[PDB]
Amino acid sequence: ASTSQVRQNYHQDSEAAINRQINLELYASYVYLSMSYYFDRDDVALKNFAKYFLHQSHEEREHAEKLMKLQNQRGGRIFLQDIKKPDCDDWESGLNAMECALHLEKNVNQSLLELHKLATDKNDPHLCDFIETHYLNEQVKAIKELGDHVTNLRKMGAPESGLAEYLFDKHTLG
Amino acid sequence: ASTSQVRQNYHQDSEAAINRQINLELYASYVYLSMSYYFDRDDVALKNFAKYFLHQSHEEREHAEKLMKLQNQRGGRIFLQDIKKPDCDDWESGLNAMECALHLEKNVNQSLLELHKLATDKNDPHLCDFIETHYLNEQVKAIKELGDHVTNLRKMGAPESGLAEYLFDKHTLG
Amino acid sequence: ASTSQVRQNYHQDSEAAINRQINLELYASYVYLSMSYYFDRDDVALKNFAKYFLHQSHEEREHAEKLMKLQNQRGGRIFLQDIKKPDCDDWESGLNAMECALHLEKNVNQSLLELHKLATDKNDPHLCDFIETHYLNEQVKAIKELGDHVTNLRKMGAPESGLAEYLFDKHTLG
Amino acid sequence: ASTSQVRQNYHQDSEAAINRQINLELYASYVYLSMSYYFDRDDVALKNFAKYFLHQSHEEREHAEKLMKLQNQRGGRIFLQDIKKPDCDDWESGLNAMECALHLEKNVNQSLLELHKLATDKNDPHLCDFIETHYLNEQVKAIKELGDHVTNLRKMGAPESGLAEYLFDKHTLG
Amino acid sequence: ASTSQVRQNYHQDSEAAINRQINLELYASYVYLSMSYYFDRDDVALKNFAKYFLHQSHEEREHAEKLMKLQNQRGGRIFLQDIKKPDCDDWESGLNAMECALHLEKNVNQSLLELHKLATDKNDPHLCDFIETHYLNEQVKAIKELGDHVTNLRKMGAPESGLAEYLFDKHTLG
Amino acid sequence: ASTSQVRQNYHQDSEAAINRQINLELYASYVYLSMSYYFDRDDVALKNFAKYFLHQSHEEREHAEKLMKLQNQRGGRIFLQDIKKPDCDDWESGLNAMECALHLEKNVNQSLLELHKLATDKNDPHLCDFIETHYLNEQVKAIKELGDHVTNLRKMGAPESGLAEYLFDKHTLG
Ligand SMILES: [Cl-]
Ligand SMILES: [Cl-]
Ligand SMILES: [Cl-]
Ligand SMILES: [Cl-]
Ligand SMILES: [Cl-]
Ligand SMILES: [Cl-]
Ligand SMILES: [Cl-]
Ligand SMILES: [Cl-]
Ligand SMILES: [Cl-]
Ligand SMILES: [Cl-]
Ligand SMILES: [Cl-]
Ligand SMILES: [Cl-]
Ligand SMILES: [Cl-]
Ligand SMILES: [Cl-]
Ligand SMILES: [Cl-]
Ligand SMILES: [Cl-]
Ligand SMILES: [Cl-]
Ligand SMILES: [Cl-]
Ligand SMILES: [Cl-]
Ligand SMILES: [Cl-]
Ligand SMILES: [Cl-]
Ligand SMILES: [Cl-]
Ligand SMILES: [Cl-]
Ligand SMILES: [Cl-]
Ligand SMILES: [Cl-]
Ligand SMILES: [Cl-]
Ligand SMILES: [Mg+2]
Ligand SMILES: [Mg+2]
Ligand SMILES: [Mg+2]
Ligand SMILES: [Mg+2]
Ligand SMILES: [Mg+2]
Ligand SMILES: [Mg+2]
Ligand SMILES: [Mg+2]
Ligand SMILES: [Mg+2]
Ligand SMILES: [Mg+2]
Ligand SMILES: [Mg+2]
Ligand SMILES: [Mg+2]
Ligand SMILES: [Mg+2]
Ligand SMILES: [Mg+2]
Ligand SMILES: [Mg+2]
Ligand SMILES: [Mg+2]
Ligand SMILES: [Mg+2]
Ligand SMILES: [Mg+2]
Ligand SMILES: [Mg+2]
Ligand SMILES: [Mg+2]
Ligand SMILES: [Mg+2]
Ligand SMILES: [Mg+2]
Ligand SMILES: [Mg+2]
Ligand SMILES: [Mg+2]
Ligand SMILES: [Mg+2]
Ligand SMILES: [Mg+2]
Ligand SMILES: [Mg+2]
Ligand SMILES: [Mg+2]
Ligand SMILES: [Mg+2]
Ligand SMILES: [Mg+2]
Ligand SMILES: [Mg+2]
Ligand SMILES: [Mg+2]
Ligand SMILES: [Mg+2]
Repeated sequence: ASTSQVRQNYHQDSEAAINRQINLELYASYVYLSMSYYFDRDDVALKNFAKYFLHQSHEEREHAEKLMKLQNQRGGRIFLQDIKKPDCDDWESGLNAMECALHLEKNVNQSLLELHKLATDKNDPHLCDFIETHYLNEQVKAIKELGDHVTNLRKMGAPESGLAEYLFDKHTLG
Repeated sequence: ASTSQVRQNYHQDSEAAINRQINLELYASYVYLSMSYYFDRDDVALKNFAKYFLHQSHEEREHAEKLMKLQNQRGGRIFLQDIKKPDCDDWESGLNAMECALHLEKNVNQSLLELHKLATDKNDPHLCDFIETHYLNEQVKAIKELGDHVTNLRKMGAPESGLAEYLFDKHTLG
Repeated sequence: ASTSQVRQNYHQDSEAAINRQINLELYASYVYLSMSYYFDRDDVALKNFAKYFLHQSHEEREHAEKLMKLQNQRGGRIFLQDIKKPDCDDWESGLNAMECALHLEKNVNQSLLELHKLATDKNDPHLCDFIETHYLNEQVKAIKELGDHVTNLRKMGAPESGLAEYLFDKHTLG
Repeated sequence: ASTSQVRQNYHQDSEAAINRQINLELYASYVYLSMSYYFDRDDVALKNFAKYFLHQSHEEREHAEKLMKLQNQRGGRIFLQDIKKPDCDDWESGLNAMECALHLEKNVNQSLLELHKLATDKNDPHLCDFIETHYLNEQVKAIKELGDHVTNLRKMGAPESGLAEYLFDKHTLG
Repeated sequence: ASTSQVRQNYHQDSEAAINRQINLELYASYVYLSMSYYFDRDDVALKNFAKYFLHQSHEEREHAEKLMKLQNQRGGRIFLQDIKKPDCDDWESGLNAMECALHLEKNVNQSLLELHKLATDKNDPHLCDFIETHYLNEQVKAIKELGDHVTNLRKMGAPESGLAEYLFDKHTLG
Repeated sequence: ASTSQVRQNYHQDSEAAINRQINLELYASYVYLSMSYYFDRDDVALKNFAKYFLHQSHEEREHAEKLMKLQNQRGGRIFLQDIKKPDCDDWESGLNAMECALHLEKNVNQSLLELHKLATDKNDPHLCDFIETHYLNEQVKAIKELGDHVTNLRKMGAPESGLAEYLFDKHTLG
């Protein structure tokens, strides 16, 4: 019930929005962890899909940690919620997982754009800069990469061609 | 509704128990992540407590990943649940966090001992060996380290002595 | 008709079971040798299938040698039998050979699990540890690898697609 | 009269059995120290027998230290007893010392097997794993090495041939 | 029931004779494996006899593999038979094992000389050259080495002198 | 019942006194081993006290070995007795252990001074030189070091200040 000695120009609504973004980044980490181990199943067996999604999982945990750092740097207080189990699930094919990841990354981007419009509305240029520097271009690049992956799997003949997914695994994700 | 081609001597109850252990390891990862960022607050400011618990968080994620690998190696199917928010919370002091971590690691050890007694009861020597090789001695060492930490903080005069926690941070956790 | 000076807690039934396992490992070495040279035929011509199975042959001979060492370390006496010619034979395709190897490795694993249950029943913890340390996880990994191989050959369109087997040879077994 | 904060699944009988094993390892260290200096006498003068047994003495002290570490890791309390003087004594010849060492190592192994059966009976898989990992195979190898040494000294013509013991000293123990 | 596209000047009788030689080389590999582990027994304990025969075992497996390669290079088809258990057995002494190996290598040489006389009779100069280049001088050197070993063990006083076998182990086979 | 060929100017009383000193050095080794593992307890947890006393334990074993060497060099015969369990025990605090070690090292020094006065009385200048060269200054330095340690722990506020013992552990014994 006392103010942080560091807190300055950091609105309560921005603090709460950062806590929601921390949960979403941890959720995205968990989705990619689930997708990774789907491709490690003996009846799927696409090792470079598995490595690609595990690396994406580890990168989302780093995104979450940087937002936790941000909350403390500005004198807000971290508030954690349960990390929901992955809600795309029933992964089906390399193409379907890539399509789920594209939808996930577009939903994360929309959250970040809402967060930026809140920080704009509260005239918080430090938070705006943080989001722009560390999150917005990384999301645009992630979305473009996943779109490229979905396109090549479609053009190659996935998901009906198991040869398509096999060769994509070796040539793009190797 | 068809059996994995790799599955052999892997009981349904063992499969389900491994899924419960995966959740518990992810929960422990989340507890240590929360504890880490408590010590990064500007009104706590113990950077080596923060680094120690972040490293412990990263090690629990690795424990979880190895159990997910184990589930696929044996032809079981991973089933994920929500990762609950940390339930010790209200961290208070370096001593209180160390005491919460000791209780967490003893609860994880009791889960692993129950898992080993199930694998014994189902005559699954591969699973017994996996638990013994990768988990049981790591838990005994973690518990002994946390006990040692709690003892030194108590003897030094924590939690009343902020000088105790400061000097422990520099000398033990540096 | 006199006891070994080293023998201690080594039951006659365990001694005989180790001799049976030595034969089985030499049999598995011979199966993989036969499979290797099938892929070196001019009308098959898949050089990385041939190298993969030759390496597996050499690893089974090492498994057999380590059990012969074990028999002498415990003061048992090696008893050798004929090494039967390979009984899957008529190798047909890369997929069929991989399926034969998966069945072989599951039969070896079942032998090892029976051996472990005998050593358990005779309270021989050294033999139990030997089997767990040197054999059980190597069998789980071999079975998982062969399952993954069978899955990718099926998904790629083998055995009807000779292009599938050719490209698997280059990308997975290269 | 209060429980260790680390203690979990560690039976009082296991604690006491570990204390007895600590004494036995220190006793074995003392036997090999005595045997070492017998071979350094001017009327024995077999320098590589002396070095071999001194190294064995140093290895038994390390075994004892690791059990003392184990007792503290599990939250038991070390209880020390007198280390008895060596009870084979009157060393006589290189062959007789090797035969005394073989009997010592078989008695230590029987102690360890009793300790493992107690840990099994109390469902202590961590202690079972500790004994299997650090002690049982080291005892099997020690016993096999000593048997081999006794055999070669016998076949060479010891203890009547002082030339046998001299040449064994140079070629096997050099 | 169709001819290999590579087959040229390769008589059916030569093909069958190569298959018989493959079995004999695998048999010789198995004899030397059995002899190796006899010298690893605790009541024999001649480690350099054991290493010498294990290396000879590994060299006979290589001989067998090269004949399997030869069969495919010429467009013949490998036909495998059971590998008989060793038929000298009851190894007795280093001298007796060396005498068994000398007899084995003379029987292998007589097989190879019969194979060369068949290839001569069918005017197959490639097969004649293969046998001469890769097998005949290696057999003459093996036989001469084993004769030299038998001579030195006899002259030293084996098998009655266990000191002879011990010192041969160190000086010739070290 | 025959004299050593090397023995010269080595009185029976000196021989017996060296045997008593060997026991005392082994006793001192055992005291420091016990003290070491007291500081490794989870409810003590002073790792550099534990390392300091373990090193002191290892140095006393070396002292004992050098006296065993001395006994053989002079043609005396080693006579071993039981190594008594540590008789200070109930270690209490870093200060109390340091005070016990100071008393132990003063008792060892008094034994060595008695041994030197016996060697003087028997006109054994080699034994006098041995004691002076290898033992007397090492004892004076050990006693001075332990006194310095006791003084600093007292001045720092031990044993009531657990912070004193903690910081001494880091700064003096690190
Ligand atoms: Cl304000
Ligand atoms: Cl909030
Ligand atoms: Cl929640
Ligand atoms: Cl860019
Ligand atoms: Cl079943
Ligand atoms: Cl489940
Ligand atoms: Cl859930
Ligand atoms: Cl450890
Ligand atoms: Cl300080
Ligand atoms: Cl018996
Ligand atoms: Cl048998
Ligand atoms: Cl047979
Ligand atoms: Cl693994
Ligand atoms: Cl209890
Ligand atoms: Cl006790
Ligand atoms: Cl006692
Ligand atoms: Cl071994
Ligand atoms: Cl030499
Ligand atoms: Cl023709
Ligand atoms: Cl044939
Ligand atoms: Cl046959
Ligand atoms: Cl030549
Ligand atoms: Cl005299
Ligand atoms: Cl005496
Ligand atoms: Cl006594
Ligand atoms: Cl000095
Ligand atoms: Mg949300
Ligand atoms: Mg990414
Ligand atoms: Mg992200
Ligand atoms: Mg839900
Ligand atoms: Mg930028
Ligand atoms: Mg749970
Ligand atoms: Mg940890
Ligand atoms: Mg864990
Ligand atoms: Mg809740
Ligand atoms: Mg077990
Ligand atoms: Mg281990
Ligand atoms: Mg069989
Ligand atoms: Mg293999
Ligand atoms: Mg095998
Ligand atoms: Mg048959
Ligand atoms: Mg292992
Ligand atoms: Mg005892
Ligand atoms: Mg040893
Ligand atoms: Mg020992
Ligand atoms: Mg007595
Ligand atoms: Mg081991
Ligand atoms: Mg034949
Ligand atoms: Mg050869
Ligand atoms: Mg040959
Ligand atoms: Mg037969
Ligand atoms: Mg030539
Ligand atoms: Mg005394
Ligand atoms: Mg000292
Ligand atoms: Mg001393
Ligand atoms: Mg007493
Ligand atoms: Mg003087
Ligand atoms: Mg001096």
